[PDB]
Amino acid sequence: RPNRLIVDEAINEDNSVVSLSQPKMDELQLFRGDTVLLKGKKRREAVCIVLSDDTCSDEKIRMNRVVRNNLRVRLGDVISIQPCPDVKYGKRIHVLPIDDTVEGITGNLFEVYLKPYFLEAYRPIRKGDIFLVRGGMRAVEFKVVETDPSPYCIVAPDTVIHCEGEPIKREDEEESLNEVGYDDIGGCRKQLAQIKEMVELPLRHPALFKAIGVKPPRGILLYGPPGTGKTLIARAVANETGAFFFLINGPEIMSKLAGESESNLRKAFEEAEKNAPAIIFIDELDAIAPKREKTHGEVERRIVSQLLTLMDGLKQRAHVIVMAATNRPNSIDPALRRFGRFDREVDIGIPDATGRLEILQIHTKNMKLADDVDLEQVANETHGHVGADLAALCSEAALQAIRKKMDLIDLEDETIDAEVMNSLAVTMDDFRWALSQSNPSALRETVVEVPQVTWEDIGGLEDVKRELQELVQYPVEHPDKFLKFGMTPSKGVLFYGPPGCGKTLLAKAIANECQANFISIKGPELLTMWFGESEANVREIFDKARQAAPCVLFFDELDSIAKARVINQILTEMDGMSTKKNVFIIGATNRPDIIDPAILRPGRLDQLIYIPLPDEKSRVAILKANLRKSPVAKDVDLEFLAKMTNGFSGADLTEICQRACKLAIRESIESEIRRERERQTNPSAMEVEEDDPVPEIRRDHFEEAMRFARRSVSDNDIRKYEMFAQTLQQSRGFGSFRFPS
Amino acid sequence: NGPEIMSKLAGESESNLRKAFEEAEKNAPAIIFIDELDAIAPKREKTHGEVERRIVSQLLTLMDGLKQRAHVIVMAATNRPNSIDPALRRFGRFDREVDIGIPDATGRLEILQIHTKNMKLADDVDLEQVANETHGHVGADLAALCSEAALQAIRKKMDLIDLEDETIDAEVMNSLAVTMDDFRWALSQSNPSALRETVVEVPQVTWEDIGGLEDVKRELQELVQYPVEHPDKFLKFGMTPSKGVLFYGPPGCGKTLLAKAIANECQANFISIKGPELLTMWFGESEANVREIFDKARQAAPCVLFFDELDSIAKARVINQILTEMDGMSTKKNVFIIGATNRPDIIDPAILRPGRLDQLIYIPLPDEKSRVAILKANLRKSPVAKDVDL
Amino acid sequence: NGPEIMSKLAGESESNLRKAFEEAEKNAPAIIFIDELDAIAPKREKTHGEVERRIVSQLLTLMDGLKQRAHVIVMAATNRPNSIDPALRRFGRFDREVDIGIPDATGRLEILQIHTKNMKLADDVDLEQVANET
Repeated sequence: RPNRLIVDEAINEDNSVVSLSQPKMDELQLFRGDTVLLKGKKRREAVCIVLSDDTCSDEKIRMNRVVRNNLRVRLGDVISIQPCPDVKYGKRIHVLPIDDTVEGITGNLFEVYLKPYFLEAYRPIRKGDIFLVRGGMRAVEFKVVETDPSPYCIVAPDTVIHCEGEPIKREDEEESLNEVGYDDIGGCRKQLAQIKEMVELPLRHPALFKAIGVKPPRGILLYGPPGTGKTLIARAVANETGAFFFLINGPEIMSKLAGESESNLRKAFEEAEKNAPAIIFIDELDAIAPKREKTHGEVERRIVSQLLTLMDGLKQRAHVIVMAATNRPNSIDPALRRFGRFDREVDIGIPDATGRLEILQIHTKNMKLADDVDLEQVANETHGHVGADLAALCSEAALQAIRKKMDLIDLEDETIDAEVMNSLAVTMDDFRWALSQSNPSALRETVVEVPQVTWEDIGGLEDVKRELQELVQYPVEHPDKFLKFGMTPSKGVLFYGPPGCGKTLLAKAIANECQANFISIKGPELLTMWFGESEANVREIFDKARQAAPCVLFFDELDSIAKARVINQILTEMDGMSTKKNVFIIGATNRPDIIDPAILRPGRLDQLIYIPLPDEKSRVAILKANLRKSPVAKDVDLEFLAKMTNGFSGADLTEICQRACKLAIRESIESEIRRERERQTNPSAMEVEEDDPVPEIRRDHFEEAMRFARRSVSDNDIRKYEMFAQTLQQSRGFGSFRFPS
Repeated sequence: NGPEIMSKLAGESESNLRKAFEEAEKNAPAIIFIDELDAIAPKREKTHGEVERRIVSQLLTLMDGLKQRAHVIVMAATNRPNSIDPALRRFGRFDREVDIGIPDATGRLEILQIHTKNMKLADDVDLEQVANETHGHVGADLAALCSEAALQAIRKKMDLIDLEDETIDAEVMNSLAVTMDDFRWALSQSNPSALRETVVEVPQVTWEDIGGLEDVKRELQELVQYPVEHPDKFLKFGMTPSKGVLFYGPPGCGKTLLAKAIANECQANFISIKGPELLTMWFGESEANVREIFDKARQAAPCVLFFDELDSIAKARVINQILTEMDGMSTKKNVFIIGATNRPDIIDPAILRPGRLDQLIYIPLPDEKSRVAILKANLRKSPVAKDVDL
Repeated sequence: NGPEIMSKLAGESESNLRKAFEEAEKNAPAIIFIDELDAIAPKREKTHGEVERRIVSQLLTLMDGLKQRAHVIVMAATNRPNSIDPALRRFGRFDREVDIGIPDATGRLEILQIHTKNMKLADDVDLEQVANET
């Protein structure tokens, strides 16, 4: 579609002028004296007269700076140009000096800055246009805020003046830059795409959506842990299109008196239908509508009923949707989770590591940075922070970088010199100081992301890998062929084996191969439910996984609650879970005989995969996996470590590499305690050649650390699990028969 | 409306209810409907303030102040009929009670036939296919399912319906029809169903799903078929019927698949509560929470409520409540209680006392002419080569 | 003061808090101090009436309605930081938290050096002796 063109630099000084190309004249049919609208970023536009020149390229417009800034476009971004035949003369655009280069002149300046500048051009000026006028070494920009014609105006010199107000400072610009775009959000990208598909496609097209018969959503809960900018995503979804925003703050409508708060909610809902198809956002919905237990007085119940009535009294013709944001979607009064009021529900949870990059890219935008700083390094580090925690992290790093310069920035420096204000950049160890020493993270809860441990982290075990492929890979990667002959899929296996053979490290591997989501609740997170008698508190971790349907929720030592229940609730939700969703439940254990036989009943956990001790071609993979970080000398052999440690568990040779690491750190601090202990310390023959005694683990560090190796599992327990494998059937019967001819 | 008369101020809501009742006698023999009655009349535990009790008393007075000459009836709709203030479940106020429960599979067809009325459909779409699929949705869930299928069909065409197409061309507005895999996408990948509770419908497993066992079949005919299909001949010589047997046998010999078969033959209704749904009552000490599943079955009187591994609550109670309602249940209703177990010796001997569970039918392992029927039953879906012998 | 704004009548205490916050922006970049915050904002269990919840919501709104251009910070002081309504421990309202705990022995010296400033002392008195003691 020949509408959008790239923008490059210009030479000319004339203003409200856009450059079109001369080889393409007959498609547009507009001559020189026609007014046009120019589409810019973040849904803000400007108007111009055209210039037809040859100095522009074929797809590139040469335009001046102030309308490049009113469209908010920079080098590479692509803008649109369109004709607008509604050009007309107007009365009293409201100019206002928004610059500090007025130099304290007041009164009528408009006889030398306005009237000779606008004429003999038919200058089109839109509301919010930021054109400047320079006169007498005074570059004052006149941003109009009140235009009686619509949308733009042509200034007449016969227009009477109205300029009694006072020129103001940069705050009116600061309440217009927070008409934010999609770029100001990270860490919730897939959910932003989902909520965009839920909201904007009704909002941008309200005609064919009602004409087809698809229902617009009437309520979207933005639930999730606090501080991740749940209101910022509502302002983003609003201001990216022609949507009106309205922010019903939570406790602000509870701060009012009795009876008047219902009038506040009625005014808030009436101002939605006053404006366009709009969007109202009610943050902290639990403060005005908690669960019915925490409703002591009657005024909260009256306000909750008023909100329910105002929600149900909506129209399909109103085209206004409502959003809210709590922490956990069981913490709302469940009367308003019914149909027609709040049906859809999206989880802007905690961001993952790759989503944690851009959320501090947007916070380190306006700061000077060093070279040693690596945002990927702090990305894979701090796995458990939220976006406001990262803002506090950046703020504390800035304070640490200021604090390390206060030895020469003294208090006697009253008028502060601007040398530090353009020559200070935060470096890497300041980030490490602000991250490790300070900022306790505000996060404990479950996490949902794909894992990253590949299949070559535990090599071998090809039978277990092939079985897990047939049980997890195929009902996701090939859903149609399962309905060819209609075999219903299974719903999860039960791993069992000795402690520390890579049970969890294998259960994450199929999630990493399928690119499926993965939660992980453990034993201690399990039995704290029934130590506190929260037996009916697994429904939320089940439908958390159902919210991210390609998932594998992984229990861990689920026989630990059989130390004598919550098995009965974990079973009734396993049966209540439908099978079309591909969520699988793989649990692991260490004593598979103490487990409840009802959970091994066919229908909920059928297969019993036995993870043995790691074999020869696997222990070379585990030693090649734990040695990813630490450098190893090339003469250090690991294949010789394979056929020397036969019956060692996987959790045991992860210790002997931590033992050889600990021994090499002992040799390094041993060297650094005698390097500075120089007697007859001559300043001559300086340390331009460093010692560097142990830049990697040597062979004798391994040969000394190997002498403290110890097998954790005995021979009596591997013999116990083999006896459990034969207590299990594994074709306990005939075998090797054939069919008659 | 329910919360709309609770959104008003104090005292004026009683005037709203008085205006609402007076406008009934203003017009013809009429019908007033009060949705979400629990919001204005919850159980007496959840009445903290006094204004709710005044409104509840006002509703009770306006209900009892009706006339037989007024010819106006009142309706209300809650979720569960124990969640109302039981003062207004008395006589003269709310006597009758009907259960518009979750629809079955054959009732699920027309409820999306009415939702796909104004849409263009393809040929690969089969409403019977989505009918026997999604057994646990409600009608608003199916409206959301149809809406999400329409959104999926729009979303698969946005590669050529671009944002630069400002004035939208009407070509898609008369040439787009949702097809089968869009319904499968909206059903399987999305729409978590808003339903867990019990279900009431006739089953569909016939008698040839477990062939043979003719002695057990003949006994179940004499114990279930005859007090329904021939109620008058039982009063000829006046033998009182029994009230249910106790199946017992090895795990997985088609106990439940047999207990559904007599329900399918009698065309009687069938609920099914299981072991884990049983012992979660007394893990939470909800021992007096079986009255509702008994009179749920009494609401659908030709029914066979089927327990399953009812010795699982004998892992050490709710047996005492399940017994006192079994004795309290009248015998003119033909509701039978057939329970199954795997360890019939650990069971409580009070439940085998003659009067509540008398017969003890022993389901053995399936014999020769039955295993051919089970392999001819599990192979209904998947195609099998003709040279494969069963 | 904490209980002083709870000693007022209903409705007028919110006007007291609004006056207190408005007098901050009346003056310079300032600092308001609310001692005994649990008396006006306890945990949600110990909120029987509705007036405490209205006052807590008023404080939350006045806290969130601040500006980066106002340059006024707020301080509070309770005994244990679980004894406050955890709605106001969120981000943007009360993020940082410092522990002025019990002083140690070497910190116990100067805290009675400032109390024995205006008294005549003998020679046998040893403040280090009462420092490592008590």
